[PDB]
Amino acid sequence: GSVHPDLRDVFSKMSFFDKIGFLFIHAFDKRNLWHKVPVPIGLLYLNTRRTLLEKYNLLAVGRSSHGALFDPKEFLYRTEDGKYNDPHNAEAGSQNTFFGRNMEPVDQQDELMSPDPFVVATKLLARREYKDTGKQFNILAAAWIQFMVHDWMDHMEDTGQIGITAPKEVANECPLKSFKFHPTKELPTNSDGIKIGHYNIRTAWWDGSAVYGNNEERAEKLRTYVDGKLVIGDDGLLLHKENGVALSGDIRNSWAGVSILQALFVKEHNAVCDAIKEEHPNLSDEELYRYAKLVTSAVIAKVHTIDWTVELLKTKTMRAAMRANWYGLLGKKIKDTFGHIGGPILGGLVGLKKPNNHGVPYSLTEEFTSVYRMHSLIPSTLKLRDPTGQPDANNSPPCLEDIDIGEMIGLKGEEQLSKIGFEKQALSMGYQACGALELWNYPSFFRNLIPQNLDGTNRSDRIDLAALEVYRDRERSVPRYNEFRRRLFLIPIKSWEDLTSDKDAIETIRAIYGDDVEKLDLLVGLMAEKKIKGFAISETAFNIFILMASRRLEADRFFTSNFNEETYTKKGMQWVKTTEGLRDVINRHYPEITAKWMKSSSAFSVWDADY
Ligand code: HEM
Ligand SMILES: CCCCCCCCCCO[C@@H]1O[C@H](CO)[C@@H](O[C@H]2O[C@H](CO)[C@@H](O)[C@H](O)[C@H]2O)[C@H](O)[C@H]1O
Ligand SMILES: [Ca+2]
Ligand SMILES: [Cl-]
Ligand SMILES: [Cl-]
Ligand SMILES: [Cl-]
Ligand SMILES: [Cl-]
Ligand code: NA
Ligand code: NA
Repeated sequence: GSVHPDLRDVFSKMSFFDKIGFLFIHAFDKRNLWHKVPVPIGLLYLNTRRTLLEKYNLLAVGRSSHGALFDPKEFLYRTEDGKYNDPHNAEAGSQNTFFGRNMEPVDQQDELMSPDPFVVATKLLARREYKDTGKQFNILAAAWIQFMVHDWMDHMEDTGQIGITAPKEVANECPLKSFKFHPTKELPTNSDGIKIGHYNIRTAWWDGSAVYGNNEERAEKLRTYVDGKLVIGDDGLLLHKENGVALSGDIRNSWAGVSILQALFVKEHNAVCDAIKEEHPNLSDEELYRYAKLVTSAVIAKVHTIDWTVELLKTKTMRAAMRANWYGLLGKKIKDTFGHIGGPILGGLVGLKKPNNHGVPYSLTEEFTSVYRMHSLIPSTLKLRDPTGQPDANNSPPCLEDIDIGEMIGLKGEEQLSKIGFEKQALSMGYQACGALELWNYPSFFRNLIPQNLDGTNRSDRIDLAALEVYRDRERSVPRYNEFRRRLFLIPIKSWEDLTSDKDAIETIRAIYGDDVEKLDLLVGLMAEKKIKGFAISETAFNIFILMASRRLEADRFFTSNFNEETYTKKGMQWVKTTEGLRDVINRHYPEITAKWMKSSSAFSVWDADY
């Protein structure tokens, strides 16, 4: 028996060339070796795994043929709703389009409540001893990833409501004894393959929509209509409407941490507007907006790719891998001087002569949503520090007060932030570790949370988010943990002890799920899975990232065929090329806290990290 019994069927159907790739990665996987080898072999492994996933784990939802026809040269900018990127598909990546899938759906209609979402939430997710990431990853990094989800994906809801009630066995430990919510909207695909789909009400393109808006009706509200600029308050914080809702791109179900990143990137955009106007004085407001949006959205993609992900996956192999996606294996020096050389590996995904969607129209997917459910990253309390205080017993800015992060959330949080200010919020977030993605680390304020409508206003029905998330994965027919692994050519668990060596986790899991490893929910598995050294996430989630993070760059005209001076302006392109991370953005606008307190290379590391 060479191949794992559960992957023999798919192996036997593979082409000769896919068989070779499978056997290569599987040789490492059977011995858990890919991340224990030197960088060059690790990269070969990752590229081989990626190619396999691109072939087997991109599934269209909704008819792929047709699509409105247009001239790409009449759309050399990022449209407000994300349309007109893909020359062969004007709708691809735009607002209100189907989520794709990475795997065939698994119907769970008869087990939507098995085991009970409140039991799962209470016994497995609810924060006990707080666990953080040490120096590796800070609260800016937790905020960053939510800021990105607001740039990426949100499921259209059904107008009706349903409700669930905590069973007597755990009701006493539940902050809410029941709650209502809207089911995920189901739309018929009218297609041969998958029959039911869900809509993404955000643009799937990496287009800065968290700052710019998800369509034209939204985007117009945020612009000054002078020099291409966006509105911002004199304190350097977002403006607010009279109902308390923030004036930015996507402000739904947010907190203060996201609000400061949005405000920071408003200033980034406006500073790009200044720089470009300087080189091209006769540009209109509209032209300046378009160029600055291209630059700023590219800056965001870049920061996420070669800074955030690099600190999230803190290994030599992943630094090399992520930099290779952006700059190419030939490296930054060659890329910057001589442009893109060779194919996707040597020159990188960015600056490819043509976009490549690998035969399947661009979309974000149901499973991409699932693996990005990282609410346990939010700490329980924020230690506020003094930007001009005397350095304490360490060389840290001194602590002024602990504040409960539940007070920093939603409309109330916008009010609290208006009293704290940017520098204090940012510095304090920089100097504190975020939470680890482990069992028993889901914040209690999420279990008693006020959700918001599309317009940012509060809903009167609070939710238990831990419980809801477990419900959403089942509701949307995402395979449960073990099958999820199988579909990605990963070795499934046979017993609980294959998942984790923590005895209490094993015992708690057994009492809820029995010994049926097929019943284990995805979210529970992703949090519980024993982690690769340096990895803040599970290997399982990482596999979706391998595929989809590449896809977000490779499928986009504006990171590929139109990643050039003609589309971005010369100054615009130079701005992207000379920005390497969030540090560079924070330094541009807030050089004094950066000089005084940012000691780490990356602004995503706890700011006194020694590297
Ligand atoms: C204060 C912090 C946060 C709040 C208040 C918040 C709130 C929410 C709410 C209300 C939902 C909708 C649940 C539903 O109706 O199904 C949601 C979904 C989600 N959140 Fe958060 N969240 C926070 C932080 C984060 C962070 C740090 C991440 C990191 C990746 C994240 C990722 C997601 C994802 C992936 C979804 C599912 C979205 C979808 O269905 O398309 N959130 N969040
Ligand atoms: C310089 C090097 C020269 C290169 C020569 C390469 C020749 C082989 C390339 C494709 O390999 C074949 O691909 C088929 C799939 O397209 C496989 O069918 C397999 O899978 C099919 C299902 O996909 C089943 O119908 C078949 O029974 C099953 O054998 C078949 O096994 C495999 O050998
Ligand atoms: Ca977007
Ligand atoms: Cl490099
Ligand atoms: Cl190449
Ligand atoms: Cl990613
Ligand atoms: Cl660059
Ligand atoms: Na194992
Ligand atoms: Na350095």
